[PDB]
Amino acid sequence: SPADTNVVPAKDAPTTNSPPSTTSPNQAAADANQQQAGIVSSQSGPNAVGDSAPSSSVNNDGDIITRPTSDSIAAVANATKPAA
Repeated sequence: SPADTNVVPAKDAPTTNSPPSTTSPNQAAADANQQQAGIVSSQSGPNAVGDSAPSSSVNNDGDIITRPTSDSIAAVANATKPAA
């Protein structure tokens, strides 16, 4: 069968289906990945209560961020511009 043996994880595979949530990003991205995989939450018992997945709203440091890092670093750099 074509395109069947060479299945690899796609682009940004931990942080593809991560929804933009600021409440609990690791708790919500694990649930959005749980239903995108097709697994019903009633079929899984305690395996779906406490779990975490990499979200796009969390940096490499443990800090929940709204917009990305390059335009959060740019917020500090655009505010720190004295008149030349």
